[PDB]
Amino acid sequence: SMEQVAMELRLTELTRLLRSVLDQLQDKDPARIFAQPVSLKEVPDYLDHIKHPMDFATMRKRLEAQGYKNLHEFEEDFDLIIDNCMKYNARDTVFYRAAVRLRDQGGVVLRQARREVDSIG
Repeated sequence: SMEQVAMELRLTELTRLLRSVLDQLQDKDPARIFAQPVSLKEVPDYLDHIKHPMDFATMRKRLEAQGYKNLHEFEEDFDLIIDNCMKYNARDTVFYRAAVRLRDQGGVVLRQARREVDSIG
């Protein structure tokens, strides 16, 4: 149908906007601490601590399969990156500190993205 196409164009445009959002969030992680999944070869107990791992490469695969229906689902994944880190790692660690700075800096980007998603519809 023509509606299904219209729908698919909106999703495609949401994916376009979310791709730009993802690039902006990932620039706030210049150390690349959150770039890839925590290695289960290197942290073999990880899944005993963290039940839903997440990282920027994993978000990117979901994004490119247009697997985010709305900004809320995208934010959920970004929040997992931060929140998982802040639980697994202690406060005095470069990892925890990196998460705090990504959260703080990402806030600005996410604030505008929400306005843009509501605005463009």
